[PDB]
Amino acid sequence: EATAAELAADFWYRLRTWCAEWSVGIDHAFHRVEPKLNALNSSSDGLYGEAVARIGLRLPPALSPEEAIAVATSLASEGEVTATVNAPAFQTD
Amino acid sequence: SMTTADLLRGLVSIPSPSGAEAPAVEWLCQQMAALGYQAEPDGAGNAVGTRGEGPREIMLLGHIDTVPGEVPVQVVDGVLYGRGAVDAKGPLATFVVAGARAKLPPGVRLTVVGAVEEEVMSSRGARHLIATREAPDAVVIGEPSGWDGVVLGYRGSVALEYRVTVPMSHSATAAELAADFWYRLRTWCAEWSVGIDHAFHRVEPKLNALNSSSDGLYGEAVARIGLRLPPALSPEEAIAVATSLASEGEVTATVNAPAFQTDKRQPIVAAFLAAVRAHGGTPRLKLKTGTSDMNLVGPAWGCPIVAYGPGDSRLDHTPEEHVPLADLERATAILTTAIER
Amino acid sequence: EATAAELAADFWYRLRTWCAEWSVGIDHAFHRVEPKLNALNSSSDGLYGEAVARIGLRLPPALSPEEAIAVATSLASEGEVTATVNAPAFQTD
Amino acid sequence: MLESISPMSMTTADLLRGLVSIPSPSGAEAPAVEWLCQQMAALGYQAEPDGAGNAVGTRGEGPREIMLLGHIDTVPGEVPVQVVDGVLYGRGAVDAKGPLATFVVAGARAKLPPGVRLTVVGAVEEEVMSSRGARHLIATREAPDAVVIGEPSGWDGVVLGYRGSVALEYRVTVPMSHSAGPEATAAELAADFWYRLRTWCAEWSVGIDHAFHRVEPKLNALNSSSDGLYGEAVARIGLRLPPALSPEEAIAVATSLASEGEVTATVNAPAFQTDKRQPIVAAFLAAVRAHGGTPRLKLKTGTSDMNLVGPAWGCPIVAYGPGDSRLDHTPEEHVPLADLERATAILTTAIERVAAQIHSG
Amino acid sequence: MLESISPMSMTTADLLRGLVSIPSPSGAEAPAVEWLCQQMAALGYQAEPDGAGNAVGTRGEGPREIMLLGHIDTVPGEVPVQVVDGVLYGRGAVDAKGPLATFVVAGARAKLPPGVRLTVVGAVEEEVMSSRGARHLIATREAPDAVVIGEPSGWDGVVLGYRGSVALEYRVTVPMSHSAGPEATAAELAADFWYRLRTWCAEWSVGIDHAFHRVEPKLNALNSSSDGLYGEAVARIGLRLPPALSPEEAIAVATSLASEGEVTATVNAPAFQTDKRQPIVAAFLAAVRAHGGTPRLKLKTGTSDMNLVGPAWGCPIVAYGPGDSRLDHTPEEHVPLADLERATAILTTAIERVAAQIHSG
Amino acid sequence: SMTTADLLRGLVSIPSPSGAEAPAVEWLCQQMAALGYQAEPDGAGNAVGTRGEGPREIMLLGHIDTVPGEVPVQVVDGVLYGRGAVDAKGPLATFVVAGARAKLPPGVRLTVVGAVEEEVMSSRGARHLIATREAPDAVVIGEPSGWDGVVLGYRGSVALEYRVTVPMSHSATAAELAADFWYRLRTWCAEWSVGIDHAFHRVEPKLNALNSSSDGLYGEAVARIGLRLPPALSPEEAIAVATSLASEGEVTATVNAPAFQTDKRQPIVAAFLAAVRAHGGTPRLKLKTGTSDMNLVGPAWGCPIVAYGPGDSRLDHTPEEHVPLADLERATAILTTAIER
Amino acid sequence: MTTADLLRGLVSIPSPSGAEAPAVEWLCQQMAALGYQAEPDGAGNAVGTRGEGPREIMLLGHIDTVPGEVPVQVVDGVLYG
Ligand SMILES: [Cl-]
Ligand SMILES: [Cl-]
Repeated sequence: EATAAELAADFWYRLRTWCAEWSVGIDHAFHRVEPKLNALNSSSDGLYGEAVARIGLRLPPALSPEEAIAVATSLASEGEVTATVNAPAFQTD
Repeated sequence: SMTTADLLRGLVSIPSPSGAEAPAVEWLCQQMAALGYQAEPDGAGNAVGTRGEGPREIMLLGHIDTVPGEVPVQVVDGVLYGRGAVDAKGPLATFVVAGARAKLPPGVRLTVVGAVEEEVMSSRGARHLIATREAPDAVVIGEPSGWDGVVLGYRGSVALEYRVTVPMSHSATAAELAADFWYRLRTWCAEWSVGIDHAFHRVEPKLNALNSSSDGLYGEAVARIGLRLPPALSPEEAIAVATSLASEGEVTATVNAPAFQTDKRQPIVAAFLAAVRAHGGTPRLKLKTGTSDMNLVGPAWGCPIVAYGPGDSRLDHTPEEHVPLADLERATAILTTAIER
Repeated sequence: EATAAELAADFWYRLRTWCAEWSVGIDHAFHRVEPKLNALNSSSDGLYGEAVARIGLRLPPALSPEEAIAVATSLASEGEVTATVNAPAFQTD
Repeated sequence: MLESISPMSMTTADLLRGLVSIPSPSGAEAPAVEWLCQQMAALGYQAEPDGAGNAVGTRGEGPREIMLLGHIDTVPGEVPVQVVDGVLYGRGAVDAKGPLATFVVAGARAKLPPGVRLTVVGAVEEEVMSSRGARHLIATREAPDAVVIGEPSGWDGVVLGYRGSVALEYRVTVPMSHSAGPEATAAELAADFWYRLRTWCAEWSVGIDHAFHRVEPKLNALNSSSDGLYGEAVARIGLRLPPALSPEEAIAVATSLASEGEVTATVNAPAFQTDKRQPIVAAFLAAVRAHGGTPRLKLKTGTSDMNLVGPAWGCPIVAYGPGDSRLDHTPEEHVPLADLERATAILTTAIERVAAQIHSG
Repeated sequence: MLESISPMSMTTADLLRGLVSIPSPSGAEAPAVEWLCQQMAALGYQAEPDGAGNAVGTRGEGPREIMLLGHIDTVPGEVPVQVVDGVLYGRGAVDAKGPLATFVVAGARAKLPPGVRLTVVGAVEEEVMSSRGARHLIATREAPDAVVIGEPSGWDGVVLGYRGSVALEYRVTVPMSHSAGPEATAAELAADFWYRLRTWCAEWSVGIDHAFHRVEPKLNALNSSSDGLYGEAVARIGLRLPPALSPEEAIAVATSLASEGEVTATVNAPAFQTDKRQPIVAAFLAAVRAHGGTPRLKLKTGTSDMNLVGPAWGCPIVAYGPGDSRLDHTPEEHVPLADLERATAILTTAIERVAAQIHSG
Repeated sequence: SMTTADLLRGLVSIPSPSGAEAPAVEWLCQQMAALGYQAEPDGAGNAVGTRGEGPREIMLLGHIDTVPGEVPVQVVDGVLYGRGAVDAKGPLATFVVAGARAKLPPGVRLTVVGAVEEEVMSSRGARHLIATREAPDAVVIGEPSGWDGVVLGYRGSVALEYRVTVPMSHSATAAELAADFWYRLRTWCAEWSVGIDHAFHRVEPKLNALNSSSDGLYGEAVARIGLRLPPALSPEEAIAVATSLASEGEVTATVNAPAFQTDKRQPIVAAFLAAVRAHGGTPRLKLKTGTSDMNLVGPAWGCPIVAYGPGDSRLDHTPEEHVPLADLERATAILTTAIER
Repeated sequence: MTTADLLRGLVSIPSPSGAEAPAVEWLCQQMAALGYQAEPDGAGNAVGTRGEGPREIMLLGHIDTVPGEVPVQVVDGVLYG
């Protein structure tokens, strides 16, 4: 974790692992939380290295769009997390 | 006569990132010409000035190029800031001054080289010396050992490039594949190097850049990886491993050099130790994490070789790279005592 | 002290020579090591000259990709050799 | 206008230091020209810029003329002007303000016989441009009776002329295929032409220690491309020719060396040479020896005004000037102070020696 | 091997249709060569590929030989082979399978006198490559006594040779400035060289309706760049020369037209021409008129095998073949069926006429 | 003999976006050669085939290029889909068939042109005709007028490019400046054209692309704008206006052509009206929103000129561009009746 | 369906390395008519399968070619492409 790219990758690895641990024992894919690394980019200007990861989450009703962010946030010990809540899960009774 | 400190800021004030060394080289040669060296740039653009007369040659091989980034050149209470203050204009300036200060026997000529492109993978500055020059009797590499430090070696270097393509339709993203390749490579190296004391003996991969892009119909991703090798793991071996973890993508590899180390009980080592010790220092022999042109000219020439210079190597490539001005004066005098013996 | 195109042509000669020396007497190409200079391009911007050679190395069983690459890397004097492995030779009894 | 000074007073080192101080890359020689014209006027010349802005200063009188043809322009950039350990650093110190300074001083020192003029020229636009200076002289002046070109020959060297130059282009087109055998691709074919031609040049000039009497090739550019059906390749090669190898000869070898490709050729410079036995050469050989030197007859490789006024006027011609030509266009271009004054003494005698030949008639 | 057929039976249109059907861009002529060798064997030739894979078919017997030198390769691409309104469309119909087909048929129809051989060659790699075909013939065969080159001259045209070619490069370097007057920039200078040279060529060849007796220039490339200190420009120009204007003449004009720039020059092709009074020309002029045509003496502009075997063998040589050469390398390359058979009849007589000259000796 | 419909799908099946017309042109010429035209491409790559004999010439000027986008070539119940089905391979195919079908007097030659680059701003296909050909006695432009429509004119065209730079530090973004320029331009045109009935008489700006980028130390933004001009507003006038709204940025302008219109009572119009009317149609005279090569060859040549062809112009450049196959047969016969008269 | 016919259609769709989708599409369309379950995989590989069971026989070829197009035509028994 000496470069910006290494930290973003590490956030992704740890996020992917967390989701999988949570989703264990679950029958169907639509009941699991699935992370998707859409993009991963990095840069440098000689003084600072920067990196940014684009990670999508598909959420079942068992995990809220608020509990998801907080979990993601706590994983960012060095990085920073911003999130776009497109929609929470809906489930007809 | 000019001190190493007045020489250093002048050189540090002239930006010379890899590829753009010409004005720095140009200026350095006239500083060498004014000081009495027969000095011009060579065929590759290296700054070259040579002393003395005869068939026996000591070479002070430093490098004039730096990594990018603007570090404001200033003095703050005897501390000089600037890109290259430590890596490696400090040692290079020390070479220019101590190289002229010392007195030589007849038949013994001294040569100062401010090589180009040491910081990048080409190392073509040093490679031009290997191609166009006779092997000297001894070499001093211009890297920051500390005024009371003697560097006997550096790790090898191999640059790796992973590229993967995925269609922009349906079924792992380019980013995911590239990241997992890094995960595999990072894990292999960590499991290999587990519990090893110092960086010199570990194999350490470096993810310098990972960038995914959308071609249009394809998803693309590239990963720029630097790999630092211990003596036990050759460039050849490390590439074979890297190749075996490619899976869906391809790995492109470029060898810099294997690891290199100077044997601890060499006469050239004793000369520097004495120069350190007799000048009231407590020398610590060091082996460094990064690489050097030592790793090329070493196996090429085979003459007695060490790395010495003012500066703390931990400040290499940092936004506020700096060296105490006091360290410059001592390093110049110590190198001189070392040179004589 | 001479040109980039000359230095690149110097590399090709070395490699071509080495492969040819290795392959003497061998009747079948499959058991030969043969290089192919797919491209050789030089340029000049007024500041620096540059030359790039693109070469395909065909490998017999008796010569591993690792060894060939090691050889190619050692042949380059001042240039920079970059290598990518497809696969080693493969045959069925 | 400055007061008349002694031609003996001002040394060449003194004049060169002032001259090397003023920036004068090609096209921007005006301040340098003005300054030098003033200096020459002070030394007994009648000095004034001509039509093309060339610095021109004349001495003597009569229907015979010795022209000393130098150039005042340089490549751009400033070599930090400094004098250290008897060596003068500066842009144009060797190419070619050193030889020009020597021209000015030696020309004012030289004893002239009656009926002999002496014209010293600091031409413009020779270095980066198409020599507007010399071409203007040809178009506006009568051919002088003798010409000394201001180029570095070394103080103990005399240049009799220049090697011929030939630009070669080898081109080849071959159908694409999967093969990896020899000569499978156009690039391989272009590369091998280089090798076999490079080999021939070495064969031709074996054991010749006189480099200017050798044919030396150069691969300036090699390129290749493909359209998926055919592959093409082009090798651009320069050939520097000794006097005993004419272009059409060398062009015939290259043509014969190519089978699958076609070679085209441009002759950049026909070879040119003043013969060793000629009076002007006798004068300079005598002049060098008269001042304690072992003279070397040589040829220039690079082009100069000698390539123009030579074929134009056809008069006897040599190139002379202090300095090491290998230092031409270099970041630390320099010349030893001793060589300047030594070359000045030699040229002084040589001008007298040539004027003596001319006056005897 | 097919059964022997009548040389009169197979028409040139028939043979050409089959020949134009088979793809044969340079380098890939093998299936075309094999096919044609079979066809020629059926027509009374002894036909077989030579060392370079050239299609070669021979007739007659004796120490004298008339070679009909055509090429079987083409530029790549398929012109949709179709016959509409008495016009045959196809790749190589004009360049140069039409002339090659005419060679095969007329050669088998021609009455030969004793002591005369007749060799018909479908050479390879002429179109896109460096003519491995013809160069192989030169290296392996004796110079024949007469050569007819298979290139389109038109049925009522006869080609005596080709125009000379000169590649010019004008280069100029000027210091940067703020001015906007005339000739302020290198590009303007390069452009104006083009105008003044283009003007001269028009001046030289005023009123000349024989285009191949004119000097016609071409600006193939013009480029410019700058480093902030100097601007540079280069104009690359091709000059196609009439017989009365040698390269060195034209090169002297261009050189004289340039002042601030320098012109270099490559002679791509020396001009070449069989004289109008020569026996082989007399034969073809007679042959055309004998079959109701008004023959035109002309020169080829583009290069061909005539550029090689001509200077090599030095024997009397013409180029003849049906088809409009302006259609060479065109997406709808075509030739009228009438012209094919008309040219076949004419060449039949011409071969007889040349053989008659040769036999008379 | 081949119908226009069998000709159309073959042409539509061969993609020919602007710049890539060669295979389409190549194929079209052999279709013209098979049909009996003396046909080859010209110096600019236009597909050219000419009929008849003599010094009098009618030109059927269509274009073979299309806008990009893959429209699946298929027939769905007598409806042909495909890029160029309407704009403008339909009219071009109609030209090829009706152009051969008609019978001409002696001294009258007919010429069919499938020009390149009509869709883009260069219009160099038509420009090559203006440069290398004598003016014909009449011209029919190959654009979709509808089988019972006669287009007398098109709007002019000027392309505009706005570029603005802003430092990536402190003080409006490049995007904001570019957007406000568009706002100004859009408002000026809307206030000018207020309450005007038809598109032909309005001035309408078109924001085809706006893209902001970060150089590194500068913020950058570019706006690609097409501008469609009525007769009342010349390209010259419209550029002066565009220039006056630039403010902090610069506007780069490229003129295609001014607006053009054929006078309603022309004999060439009557010929087509009759051809429409006599073939049981109710003709509506149209003036179109877009532009055409008519706008170039019109003012250049000055001969009687109209635009005619099958297809609804509203489907131009659409993802499912299509034309009823029934429309093709009528348009061919109508053009023929028109051609004769 | 004949092999020469399928190939005649197959060689009419340009598929240089990296631009294979059109040919891949068309081929998947054709294999279904022959009994395969056809579908481009996650990489774009045209994949046709038929039957089922523990075992599998893979016919592994490639759809991509080198660039440079040979005008497609059949002459004297030979197919060019
Ligand atoms: Cl350890
Ligand atoms: Cl209205």
